[PDB]
Amino acid sequence: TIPHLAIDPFSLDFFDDPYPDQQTLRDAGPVVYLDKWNVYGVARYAEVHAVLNDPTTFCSSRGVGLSDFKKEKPWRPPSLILEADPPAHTRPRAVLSKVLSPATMKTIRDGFAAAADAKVDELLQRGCIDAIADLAEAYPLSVFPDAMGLKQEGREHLLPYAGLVFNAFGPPNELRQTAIERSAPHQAYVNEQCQRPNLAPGGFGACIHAFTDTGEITPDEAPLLVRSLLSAGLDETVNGIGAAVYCLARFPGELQRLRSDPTLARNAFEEAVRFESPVQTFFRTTTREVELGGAVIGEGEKVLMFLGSANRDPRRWSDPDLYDITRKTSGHVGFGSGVHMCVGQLVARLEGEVMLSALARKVAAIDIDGPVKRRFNNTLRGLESLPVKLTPA
Ligand code: HEM
Ligand SMILES: CSc1ccc(C(=O)O)cc1
Ligand SMILES: [Cl-]
Repeated sequence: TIPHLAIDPFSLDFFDDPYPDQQTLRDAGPVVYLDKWNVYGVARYAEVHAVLNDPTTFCSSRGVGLSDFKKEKPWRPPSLILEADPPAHTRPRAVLSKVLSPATMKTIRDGFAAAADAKVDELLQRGCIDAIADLAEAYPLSVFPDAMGLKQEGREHLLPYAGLVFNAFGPPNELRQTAIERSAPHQAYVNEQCQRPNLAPGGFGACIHAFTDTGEITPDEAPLLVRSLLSAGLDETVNGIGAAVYCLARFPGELQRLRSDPTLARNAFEEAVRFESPVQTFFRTTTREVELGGAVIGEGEKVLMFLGSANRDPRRWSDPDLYDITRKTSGHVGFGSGVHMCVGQLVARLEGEVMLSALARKVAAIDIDGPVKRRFNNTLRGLESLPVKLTPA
């Protein structure tokens, strides 16, 4: 009853253009079996949403990559939040929710927005830029390590460690093995920065440690929780901002609408998260035999959720291949859904909003004027190079 497909969603050919294969995966059935890796897959919005919101059947504590922690050893100690189920997940989730809370956003908004305005004005002096290296990457690196409270020494390990984290969710292909091999220097840097003396008071990392006083986490738990904020948040946000810029260049009508009403900046970024879905795919592991979309899945089976395909399912979205900055985006699964739904979403939205606001107020045109290159990652979708010419307003 379940169709078997030979599509490899972790192949360079798939990364290069996944959308025709995503339709094949959606139209083959609500549940497919991927013979290449011996996993189940769901590519439609309805089943992806259902799996995310059924954590007792589709668990995370056996890993959210291909590897099953009950069968293989994790490449690093399991995350206390991402790779945990309720109730172990609850108190670490609560600490990060408070650390990255609405009230926290008030303390960082002025500095984050000033840095975005200054970056755009700097780039307009140059004219022709790489919107990845010089904008999508440069801006988060100028605000988030400071907000974390990291020291200056060693920040060159931050992007390599993030790329490693997301490649390691993948299958044991060249991308994953190349990343894990000789990764000890990146791991050693990150683990050291998670210790309380190395985090600036008032930063995100020091605030996590401050919660050990409360009984929500123990002091021996706090370093691993800090590690989550050195694992997630960087590459996805970079990829999201780069996709937004790409969309505003490829859809010039939408840049003109954003210029006319800069208060659309926050929804313009949300639509880019849907359109690009920086986190493309995530796994769950079944804890029991379960019926999903009329198909029966055994216990202990890996289930691949295609978040990017779910966000482009024409069963759920009108003109899903169109970038539309006034789209009602509520319900997209680019940040997940349910108990694990991105705890850092307010930080991500703040960075993207203030960058798109700066562009909206200062830029009249964005023209691609050089070869565009893709960045390849087992889990993340995003661009490597995006040469554009910025015309001032
Ligand atoms: C556009 C940017 C981002 C995207 C697309 C994204 C995507 C996601 C998704 C899909 C999940 C759900 C994982 C699951 O259900 O297994 C998640 C969770 C998470 N994200 Fe984000 N994220 C982004 C930004 C951030 C930022 C800025 C931070 C930190 C400041 C962050 C930290 C986390 C953490 C710690 C979790 C685990 C939450 C939990 O398990 O309860 N992410 N993210
Ligand atoms: C959903 S991407 C991601 C989220 C959390 C962590 C972590 O907790 O280290 C790593 C990756
Ligand atoms: Cl590590």
